[PDB]
Amino acid sequence: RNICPIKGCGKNFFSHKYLVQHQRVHSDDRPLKCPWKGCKMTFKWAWSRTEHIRVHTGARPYVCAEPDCGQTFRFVSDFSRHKRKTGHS
DNA sequence: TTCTCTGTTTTG
DNA sequence: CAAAACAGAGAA
Ligand SMILES: [Zn+2]
Ligand SMILES: [Zn+2]
Ligand SMILES: [Zn+2]
Repeated sequence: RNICPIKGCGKNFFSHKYLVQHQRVHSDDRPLKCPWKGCKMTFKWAWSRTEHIRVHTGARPYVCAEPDCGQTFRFVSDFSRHKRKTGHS
């Protein structure tokens, strides 16, 4: 059940197909590029590029819906943290 | 505190 | 199913 053979990893995964995608963690290729002009950042994961672009645009797309909370967040993990701490949503 | 990562879940 | 997103971890 999908064990990574690489030395000092040995993680096990929910699926074989992820086990293969996971291998990009053990290579130094960074195939994704930031589209913002001049920025040299590169990525391995598409979500990482997505969140990163918000650093350029300044957006805060995560908007707490709890009545009268009004807080907003740039990064998904920070919105998750707020939910977990407050019980909002 | 801001932000990148990544294993898993959700969406289409 | 593949793509998009989430949730939590945690580097800096
Ligand atoms: Zn591995
Ligand atoms: Zn960039
Ligand atoms: Zn809230």
